[PDB]
Amino acid sequence: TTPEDWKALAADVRSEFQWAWQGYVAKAWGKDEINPVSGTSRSFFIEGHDLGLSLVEALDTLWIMGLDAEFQAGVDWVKANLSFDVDGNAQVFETNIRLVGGLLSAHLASGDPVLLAKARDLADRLAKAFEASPHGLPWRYVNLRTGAVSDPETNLAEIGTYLSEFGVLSQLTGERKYFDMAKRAMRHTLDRRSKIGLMAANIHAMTGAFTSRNASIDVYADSFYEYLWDAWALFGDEDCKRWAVECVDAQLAHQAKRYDGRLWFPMVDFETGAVTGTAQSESAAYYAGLLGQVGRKAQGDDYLASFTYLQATFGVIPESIDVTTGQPRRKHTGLRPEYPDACLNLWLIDRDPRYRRLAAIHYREMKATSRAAFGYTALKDITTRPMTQDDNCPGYWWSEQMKYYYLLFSDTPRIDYGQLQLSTEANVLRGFRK
Ligand SMILES: O=S1(=O)N[C@@H]2[C@@H](O)[C@@H](O)[C@H](O)[C@@H](CO)[C@H]2O1
Ligand SMILES: [Ca+2]
Ligand SMILES: [Ca+2]
Ligand code: NA
Repeated sequence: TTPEDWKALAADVRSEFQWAWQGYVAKAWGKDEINPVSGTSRSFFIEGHDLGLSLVEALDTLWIMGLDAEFQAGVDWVKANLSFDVDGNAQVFETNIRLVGGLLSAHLASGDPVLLAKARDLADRLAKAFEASPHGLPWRYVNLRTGAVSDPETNLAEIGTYLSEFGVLSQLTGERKYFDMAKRAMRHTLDRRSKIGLMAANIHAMTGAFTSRNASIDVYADSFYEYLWDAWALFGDEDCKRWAVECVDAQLAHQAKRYDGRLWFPMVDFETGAVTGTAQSESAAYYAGLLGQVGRKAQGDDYLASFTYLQATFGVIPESIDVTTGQPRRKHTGLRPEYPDACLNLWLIDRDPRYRRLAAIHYREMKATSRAAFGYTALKDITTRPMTQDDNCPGYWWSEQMKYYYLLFSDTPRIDYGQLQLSTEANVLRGFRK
C-alpha cells in the first residue's frame, strides 16, 4: 500500500481552490455566490444588492493556503467597494457568521484596519436587532440602513451564534458592549433550561418564551452549543465553560439514542427527553467534534461513526436521514461541510491519522460528485449514478470544507495549530502566524 502523501493532497486542495476562485473572478466578481454549472451569479442577503459574500468568505482560506495575490485582490475589492449602508433586510445570523466573521478572520490574517472598521460597522447595524428586544434576543432580520426589525420568532442558533465574532470585536476595539450583548442573549435561554438541562430550540425575541417544546442539536440550535465552548476557549469565560459542559451532558443523558447499533441525537421534549422527531440533519455532524472539544471524545468518535456509515453507504452524506432506518429523507444536498469540520476538530486533539483518512474520502467524493465547469456545486440527487447536480456554490464552501481539508493535510506554517480557533463558519479567530 502507498501511504497517503498528505502534502500532495494539500497541494491538490489548494490547486482546486485557486481554480474555483478563478471561476468566481470570471463569472461572479463582487457577487454573493457563483452558480458554477451555468457560469452565472446569484444574490444571497438582498436580491439584486450583492455584498461580495463568497469573496469575503474565501479570504482567510486564501491567506492560509498562501494564495496571496488572490487574497490581496479580494481584500482590495472589499476596501474599495464593500459597504453596508443598504436600505434592505439582512438576516442577522447569516450576516454575522459570514460577513462579520469573514472580515474579522481577514483582518486577523492581514492586520488591515479597514477590514476591522467594516466588521465593526456591520456589527453596529446588527446590534439594532438586539436593542429591539427587551430581553436582548435579536430579531431575525434587520434593515442595514434604517434599523427596522422583522420576525421575532427565532431560535437558539439565531440568538446564540454571535459571541465569538462579537467577543473578538470587543478584544480588538476595547469596547465590551459587543461581548456583553452576545452573552446576554445566550444567558436568557440558559436560564430557561428545564430540570433535565435542555432548552427548546425555538424562542420569541419579544416575549422571551420558548415557542416549541423541541430540544435539538441540529436544526434551530447547532452553533449555540459550540459558541458556549468557543467563548471559554477564546475569552476564558467561566460561565460559558460551565454552560458548555452542562448543556452537552444534558444532551448525552436525554437526547443520545441508539438505533440499529448507531448513535443519533433526535429531537426530544425539552422537559421529558421523550423523542419528538426521527430526522437527523447532515449538519448535526459538527457535534461529533464539539463532543471531543468539551472532553467527551469517546462519544464524539461514536457519533462520527454514524456519519462515516452514511458516507460509506451513500457516498455523499444525505442532507437528512431517518434515525429509525438510517436511510435518506432527502435526495438533494447543500454541498455541506460538517463531516470534515468534525474530522478536523477531533484530529486537533491527538493528530490521529484516522481522521485524515476519513476526510480524504470526503474530499475525493466532493471532487467526484460536485465538480462543475466553473467551480463546485450542490447536488440534485445523490441516488442517481452519476449523482445529478443543482447549480450553486454556497458561500460557506469558500470558508469551510476546503479550509478544513487544507488544515488537515497541509501542516501549514501559517497556522499555530495549538492556538487555532475556528468560528462555526470556519473563520479563523486565533492562530495566524504572519
Ligand atoms: O446547518 S446549518 O443551518 N448551520 C451551518 C452553519 O453553522 C455554518 O456551518 C454554515 O453557514 C452552514 C453549513 O452547512 C450552516 O447550515
Ligand atoms: Ca457550523
Ligand atoms: Ca466548532
Ligand atoms: Na472565511
